[PDB]
Amino acid sequence: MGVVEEAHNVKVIGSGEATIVLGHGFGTDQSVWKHLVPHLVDDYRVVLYDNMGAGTTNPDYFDFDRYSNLEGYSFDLIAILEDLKIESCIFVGHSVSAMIGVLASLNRPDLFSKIVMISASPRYVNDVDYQGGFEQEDLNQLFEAIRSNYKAWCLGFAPLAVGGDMDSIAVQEFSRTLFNMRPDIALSVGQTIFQSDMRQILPFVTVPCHILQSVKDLAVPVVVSEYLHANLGCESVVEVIPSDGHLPQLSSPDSVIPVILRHIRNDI
Repeated sequence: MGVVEEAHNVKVIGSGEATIVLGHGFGTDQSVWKHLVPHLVDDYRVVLYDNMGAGTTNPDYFDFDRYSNLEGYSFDLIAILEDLKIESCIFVGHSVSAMIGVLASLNRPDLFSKIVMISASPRYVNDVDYQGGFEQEDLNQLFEAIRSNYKAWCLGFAPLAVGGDMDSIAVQEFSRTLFNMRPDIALSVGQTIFQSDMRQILPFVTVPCHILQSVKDLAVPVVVSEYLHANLGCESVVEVIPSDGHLPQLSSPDSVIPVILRHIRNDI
């Protein structure tokens, strides 16, 4: 394939035009979708890709200036869609990829028929009129642990993000992909994500959004899903899943995959 697609480990499964594009969150890669993809390929052409800076990507390609804001990732997404000649897709975005897809849709609404968000937030930091789940001091605390001992940080962070028991296979897999990131890139990307603020742009969104999350997610209070629904300019729906974890499609597929599929396959 072309350099852009190779650099993002792009996979295209199937032919035709009905197309779904799946974007992953911080610390993981396209493998996060391993329990969803089997249920899509009979009906849709499926496109997987990795975000620049994931451990599966070449660190020489990580441009710190380009990726200092989420727009860099949104332009990567649009580039891939253009290179593949995709004229319309359903975009499924996990965590930060939800907002990356939203930003892409503001520049190129024509490329997206709908967005399905899994574990999305427009803002992680609290203020006097907004609950995001983190005080700035909590985030200050986390930037420090990455610098001193990256391995320790990964082993402590993975259980909190994934939930469930700490020696579950899912926690181990995430700790592995998380540790595969170069520490300086993990820190830079972490800062960019946790300090982002997409709240102000939500009213400009026009592509319909399906807002899905676990009822227990350390990074996404349930009120965030309500905030998204109330402030997005587009038609939207919310479904909070009786699941635990920030990567619930990976760690609780039996309860989570059916929900995601219903929102992919059915329109508002």
